[PDB]
Order: sequence, then C-alpha cells, then structure tokens
Amino acid sequence: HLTRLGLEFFDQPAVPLARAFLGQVLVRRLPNGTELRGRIVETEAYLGPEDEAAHSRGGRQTPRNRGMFMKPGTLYVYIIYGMYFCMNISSQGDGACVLLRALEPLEGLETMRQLRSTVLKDRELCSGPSKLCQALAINKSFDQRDLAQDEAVWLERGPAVVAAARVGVGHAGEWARKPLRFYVRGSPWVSVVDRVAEQ
DNA sequence: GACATGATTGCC
DNA sequence: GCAATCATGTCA
Ligand code: NA
Repeated sequence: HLTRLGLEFFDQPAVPLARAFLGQVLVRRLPNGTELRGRIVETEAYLGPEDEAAHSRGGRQTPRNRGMFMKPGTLYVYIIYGMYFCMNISSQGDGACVLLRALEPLEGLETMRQLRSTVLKDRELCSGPSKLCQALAINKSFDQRDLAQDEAVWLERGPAVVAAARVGVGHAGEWARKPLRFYVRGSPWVSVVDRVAEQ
C-alpha cells in the first residue's frame, strides 16, 4: 500500500508504459493472506485502433475488451483458446494496453508451483502470459479491476532492454513486425528470447 | 441463432 | 508437428 504504484504511473502511452513495467514487481495477495511476487521482465505494447495486431484494431470495442478503453491501470483479462488467461493493463489511449508476458518469480514460489500443476522448474512457473496468470491465480474475475486501487493485486516499485517483435501475431503486415515487445536482456526468465533482436 | 478462431501451452 | 476447448466476433 505504501509502495503501491498509483494512478499517475499508469497514465502513460503504451510503449513508455510497457518499458516502464520492466523491473516493477507484480503482487498478488491470496486469501490465505499470503502474497505472491514477481518482477516483470517481459511485456508488449498494443497501440490501439491503428495497431492491426490488437483486439482494438479498427476501433473495435466490445464488452469483452472494455478494459482497454477504461482509465489507465484498469485490467483487461481475457480467455484465450478457451483454456488460458492473458493479463493486460490499460494504458493512456483508448484501445491501448500493455500485455504482461513473463515474470521473474520472487516469493510464494511453492504456491505458484502448486497452482501451475493443474515437478516444475522455476523457469516454467511464469515464463509466459498464460503461465504467469496461472501462477498468480489470475482469472476472468480480475477483468476490469483497478491495479492502482485493488485489494488483491497491485504493482510495486522496483529498486538494458531488448525491443523485439511480438509473439503470436503472425508473419503478415507491418504491425506484426513492429518491435513492440520488450524484455530484460539476458534475463533467464523471459518466455521467448530473440537472439537476432539482441544483436 | 450459427460458425470460424485465438497475443498459449504442452504432449506426440 | 498439432490437439485441447470454448467465449467471442460476425453475419444473419
Ligand atoms: Na487504455
């Protein structure tokens, strides 16, 4: 609470926000009062209407993705492949948000392991957008919550960034190629390294 | 109402 | 290399 990043932090455009997320710690307070912690090491920016890789492309706006259009810091959690969740945080700009792709586990590792068992090496706990949601017990109920004012989840300030193309956007179009994915260089917790982009 | 599909994960 | 599994986006 005293460390929780507030409203002013989130009110930034997608790219600066996605880059600013690196190093920050995502915290999840479970019912047993225990708190799980993960330092963000990989994120992706979705610019909005012009961004053909975003759900909000062409100004598309529905009840499912309303979060992207809500105040910065508002969560947009959705179900993919009818089996996994993806956690995004609305940024400045309607239809713009930041997807979280990987965290470096810091605390509550044992609970995460249990959560993701449905023996896992720590490297398999949060190395992915859906894995991290599973590891932190994030689900559809976290959709549209305010990361700056929620009792169960918040971001804390943390004490070389690689910019690469996003994952699972395809190999067609200028937007699929744009370097809108950012992660901690040399980090062993990133979900997908891009040796090419690192050079 | 119907029908194609996914910013993944993980086993063959 | 590809199946799992179903809410959502579209078209009607
Ligand atoms: Na937004």
